[PDB]
Amino acid sequence: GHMVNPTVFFDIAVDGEPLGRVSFELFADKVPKTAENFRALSTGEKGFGYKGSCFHRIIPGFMCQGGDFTRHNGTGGKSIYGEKFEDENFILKHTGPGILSMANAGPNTNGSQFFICTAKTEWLDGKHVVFGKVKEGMNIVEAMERFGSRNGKTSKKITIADCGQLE
Ligand SMILES: CC(C)[C@H](NC(=O)OC(C)(C)C)C(=O)N[C@H]1Cc2cccc(c2)OCCCCOC(=O)[C@@H]2CCCN(N2)C1=O
Repeated sequence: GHMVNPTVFFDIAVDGEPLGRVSFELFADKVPKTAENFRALSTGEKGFGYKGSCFHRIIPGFMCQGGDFTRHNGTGGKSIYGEKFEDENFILKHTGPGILSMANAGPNTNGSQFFICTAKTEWLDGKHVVFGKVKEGMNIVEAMERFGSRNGKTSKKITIADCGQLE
């Protein structure tokens, strides 16, 4: 039947203590290649992905950034496509808190790093591929956000203790 946009979850921990679950709708109907990358990295089904990785940069009033599961500091990560991959489209815009979007290092350099907006970030439109949104647990993102700082360093260790697909 109809392709249903996937739902994936992160179970977040703070210095190893459970915080809560954030779930995301992935817009596979608009950005299928970008949605599939994040989906597969969330289930771990290729043998690598987000489980155990950290949020390395959190700026209150802006965004939480994660997905560097290879170097844990924003210099690493990889997609499921054996190389960085193209900006699929910029159809979806950075409209407010909860938007899930790809981090990158230039045109057509998407890997595994992503960010969750905690504010409207419209100046990123046409530069970062929006591919999902928080579905449930925006309150957990708001709780994470409090452990960031102006320069992005986190004051507690924010990890994805578990992750996977709900639907
Ligand atoms: C994904 C890694 C590989 C990549 N590395 C990188 O490009 O490395 C160099 C510079 C080539 C060596 C990176 O992290 N890309 C950054 C670029 C950026 C964009 C917009 C503003 C930026 C930086 O900085 C200003 C504000 C700092 C806080 O906002 C942030 O950190 C942003 C928040 C959105 C996601 N976001 N990070 C990125 O897509």
